[PDB]
Amino acid sequence: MDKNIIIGAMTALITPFKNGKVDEQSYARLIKRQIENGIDAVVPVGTTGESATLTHEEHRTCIEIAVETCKGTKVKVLAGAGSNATHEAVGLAKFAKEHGADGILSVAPYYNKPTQQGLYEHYKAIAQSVDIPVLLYNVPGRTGCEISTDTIIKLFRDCENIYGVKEASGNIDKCVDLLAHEPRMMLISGEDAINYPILSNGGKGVISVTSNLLPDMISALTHFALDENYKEAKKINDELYNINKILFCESNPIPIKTAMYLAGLIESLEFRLPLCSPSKENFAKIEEVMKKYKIKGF
Amino acid sequence: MDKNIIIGAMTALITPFKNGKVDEQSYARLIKRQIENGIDAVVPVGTTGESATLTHEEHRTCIEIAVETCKGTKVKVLAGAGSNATHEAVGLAKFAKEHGADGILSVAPYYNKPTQQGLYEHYKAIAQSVDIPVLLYNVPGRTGCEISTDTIIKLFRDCENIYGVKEASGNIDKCVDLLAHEPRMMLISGEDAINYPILSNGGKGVISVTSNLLPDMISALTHFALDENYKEAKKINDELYNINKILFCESNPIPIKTAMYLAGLIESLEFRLPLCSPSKENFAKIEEVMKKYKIKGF
Amino acid sequence: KNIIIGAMTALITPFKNGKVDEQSYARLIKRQIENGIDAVVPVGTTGESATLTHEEHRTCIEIAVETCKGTKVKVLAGAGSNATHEAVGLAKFAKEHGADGILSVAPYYNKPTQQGLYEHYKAIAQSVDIPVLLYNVPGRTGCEISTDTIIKLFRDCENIYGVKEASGNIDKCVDLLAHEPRMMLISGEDAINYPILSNGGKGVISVTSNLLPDMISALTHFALDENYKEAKKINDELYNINKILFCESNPIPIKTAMYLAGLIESLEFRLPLCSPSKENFAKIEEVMKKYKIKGF
Amino acid sequence: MDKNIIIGAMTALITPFKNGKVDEQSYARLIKRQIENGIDAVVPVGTTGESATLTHEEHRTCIEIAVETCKGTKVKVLAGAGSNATHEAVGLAKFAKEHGADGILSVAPYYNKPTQQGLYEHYKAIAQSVDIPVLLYNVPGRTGCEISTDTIIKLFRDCENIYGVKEASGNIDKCVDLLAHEPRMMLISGEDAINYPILSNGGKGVISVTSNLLPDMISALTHFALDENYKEAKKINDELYNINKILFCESNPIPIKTAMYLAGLIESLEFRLPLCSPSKENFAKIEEVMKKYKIKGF
Ligand SMILES: [Mg+2]
Repeated sequence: MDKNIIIGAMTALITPFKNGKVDEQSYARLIKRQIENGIDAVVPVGTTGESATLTHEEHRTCIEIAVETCKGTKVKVLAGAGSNATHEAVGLAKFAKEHGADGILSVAPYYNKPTQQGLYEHYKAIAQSVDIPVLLYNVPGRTGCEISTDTIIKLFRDCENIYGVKEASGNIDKCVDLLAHEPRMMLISGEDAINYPILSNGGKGVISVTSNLLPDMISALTHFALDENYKEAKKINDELYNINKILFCESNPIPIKTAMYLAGLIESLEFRLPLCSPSKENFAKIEEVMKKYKIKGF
Repeated sequence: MDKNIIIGAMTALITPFKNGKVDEQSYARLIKRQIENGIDAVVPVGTTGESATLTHEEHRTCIEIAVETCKGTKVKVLAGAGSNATHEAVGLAKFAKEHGADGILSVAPYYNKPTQQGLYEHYKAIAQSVDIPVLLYNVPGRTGCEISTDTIIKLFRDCENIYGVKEASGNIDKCVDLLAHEPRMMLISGEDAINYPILSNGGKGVISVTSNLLPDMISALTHFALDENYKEAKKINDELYNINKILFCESNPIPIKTAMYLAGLIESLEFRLPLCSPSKENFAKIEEVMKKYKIKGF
Repeated sequence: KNIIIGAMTALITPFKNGKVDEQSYARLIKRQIENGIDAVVPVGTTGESATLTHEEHRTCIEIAVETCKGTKVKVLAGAGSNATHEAVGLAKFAKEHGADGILSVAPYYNKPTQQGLYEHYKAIAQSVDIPVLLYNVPGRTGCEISTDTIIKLFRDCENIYGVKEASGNIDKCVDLLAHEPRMMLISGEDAINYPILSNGGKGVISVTSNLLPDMISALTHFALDENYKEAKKINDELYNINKILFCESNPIPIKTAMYLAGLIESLEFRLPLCSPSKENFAKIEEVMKKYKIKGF
Repeated sequence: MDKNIIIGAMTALITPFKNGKVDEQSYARLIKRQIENGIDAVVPVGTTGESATLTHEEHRTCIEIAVETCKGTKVKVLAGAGSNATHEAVGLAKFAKEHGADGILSVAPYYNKPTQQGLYEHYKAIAQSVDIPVLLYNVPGRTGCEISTDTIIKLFRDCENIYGVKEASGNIDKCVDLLAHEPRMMLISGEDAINYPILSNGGKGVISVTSNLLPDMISALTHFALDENYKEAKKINDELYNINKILFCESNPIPIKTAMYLAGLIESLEFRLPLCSPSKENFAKIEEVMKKYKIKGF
């Protein structure tokens, strides 16, 4: 077999805005900070990057910046490129490739609730359209559908490029199911609070929200775990629980961008509708939780 | 207060394909069939019409065909125009108006899970962009979010054009809450099996899947209920239960397009990925359930 | 069949110094009878069946039977268990104490399969000679009696005559009555009493009626007589109180309301139930002030 | 704080019937088989032991047999003693102590849905009634209520006897929460498929269904994990996934008793209503899954 893979400590990059546009210099600065704090790959325009409200041109711009910023380093770019329309997801995958992405993260179709057969055909079309690695992304709370274990495994076996899945499903039983039946895949944590449990069961990385704020801590947790230093990895996972939970007190990326702004890491607490600022109470909750953590500057 | 409204028996039109393109002649012929069977409005490019996978040029085509076909008739066009990006939902509402729609149906943002404040701001922007009726559309099983009762009522009260909500949420308690607190709105059933309970509680129409296949029966049900002939409305609702439920044995519009094909009302059983044909077992179930109903031809 | 339908009340069970307040219980039942109620349910969920002893179960059923004697009002006794042998025994017990019928909750905790639920209820129904109403409340039991199982039991067992549904699932109510219109669908969810009745439901077993018996009976009887406009008007007026009565697990809010209304002297439960939070206490307090609460 | 504890590999004992009565000779023989296969504690009359349908005399009989069978060995008896009525749960706790149990497993109140405050007072009264260890048992899918992390932690800290919780909630996030905020407690897996993830996060034992059939494999999994031999523990957990899942194809203990019968370990496949035999379909599925496993006799 021997598929090409992108694994390790990875970050679902927030997308900073200034005056309604992507702040490209801030975006670059944030990526450099991830690289300097032990991150192995970055994910431009994932859910956390507000992919839904960026234009396709902004999609390109963000991917190009990530690629340029990672040159001269080992850090890879796993570009968000996914859609609930298969023709669009295919086109997005090819564009990501054309724009220098090392691999793609492709979310399960949201809203239109395809069957498992439909999911198989969707991802097969996507994988056949490019020659770079493809990571599936299961997040049923947002999409309204679940890629089943059987479908994930069938895709992994049938399509050379498809090498694993980012799970954001709060279902450790499924994580056991996946790796028990197909130990060759890369299971990637899409849920910060349970990064350590997923890694300790043989998961091989994380695509993290929390790492935007605490890249050094997420990187350490991940690399301790990858080395079977489980006591060390669990210690950081336990320490991170409070922040990992508060970062979801309202829908991601509302709390993470709020945190980045509070920390002085971005200049404006600005979103695109229908996302908006958190409630005053949640703003204050996030602020208090942060005080317990050492937040790396630039 | 005296809002412009679009109510009564309405159909979420399927979109027929032929060789990967919208079958334009067939779409017109299906709409004419709805008109001739007592339907009060049609909804081009809703969920049932595969809005997700149609291009923006195709949305335009479908809306224009609906508008042309209903011209010279009492039938209104409530065009699907909705997005999880507020800038895009505004654009699409303006476009729908420009192509002659009488009103728009605007789905709650899917996938990105805005907060109630976000939803308020989203819909306020959409309502402010046009001068035609706007019906909200709540379908949490597909979007991952819920427009709360309070948000819906605030939108109804604050925004001239917003006149009610299509509820597809299996939640009769919420239907009670909505009409007990704001009896002036138009609550529309987006769930065929429970059309009668929604209407008998003061709901004022349906946006129906089943009516694609059985337009005369849905329109009769609806009109009886609006005339307070609950006995006759319930009789048809009970008779329709079997078909109403089998049309969701797989994600809509997979079963309804299967039925339309079986009835000889569309030429090709064809979807756009990630949607695809049903399993052999479900196909057979749909075929058998159909036998109990009289299906109108052209 | 032989049936018990109409407006019915899931009686709360008042405590004083950790004992069933037998005086109070009789008095509260009298108050239900005098406010248009068609039947009472001693020792249902609302009655804290879980924490009463078998002797107290007997006592409440006896007091209900006695208070309704000579009156039009029937007693549909709570008599259910997650052990079939015990549910059979409680059914016989209820009939012995002169109940007109029993309300029998789906087994909680042990999650029997549909085949198991059928055998459970078949065993009970074949054991006594009085009406049996199934009672489906998946949020509390961890299982659901499916439409197919409910219909099969109704068709197969002469004395099983319907189901109390507490499942927030109007689709299922349509399913049940479309496929088997002869059964008695009974609302176990006050906020949606009107939608269940308007689809051909034939009664309610109500929590709210403890506090507002006249309004719940009025609503029910208007709907049974097809005055939907008046039934809906009352269902709408009741929504706020109907919702606040579940702000914490029933019967915590209804006992709180009965206490605040001066209808019971003490706000006493049996553990593990206990008084509501301060925030919820106050909410209940304020919601009640929009309603006329009848005294004795 | 030096709490007394009962941890390690533990079995929720099935209760065999013969001619409608507890088969006492079979029960003793089944317990001896557990002891001889590396089990550290047995749980008579838990959920798996059909506590709901046993009479109180039968509870006494099962506890007495477990107690007697464990004499002369290190194996402990953690007796099921719980109820949804606090007065009865107190009574059962005392009765378990009197019949020689080393500790009690006490299920959250089912059916009546107590609030967090009610749960606190429930378990506080239970803990004050005896001087032996008390393990909480959270199983929301069966009880309709959840003991929150805050409540479990408050009980652990406030009540000398309460030493931990058996979690059967499919919620590894909550397992993280519990041990991150209160590392001194004994988190026990009540969900076989996820035994390894719970143990690798610092859980200290399992109360197992699967161990009825495969006590040596569950014992080895547990002891490898407790020694931080995570590779070896995970390997068994993976191997066991298929049997762990099929043992819940119908409500436990229906599949486990079916497996014991198929294995020749009990003489009849007998339940007390409302429990009953599995479908013929599921009977066959269980039989097929077992073929892959080595099963020890007596
Ligand atoms: Mg016109």
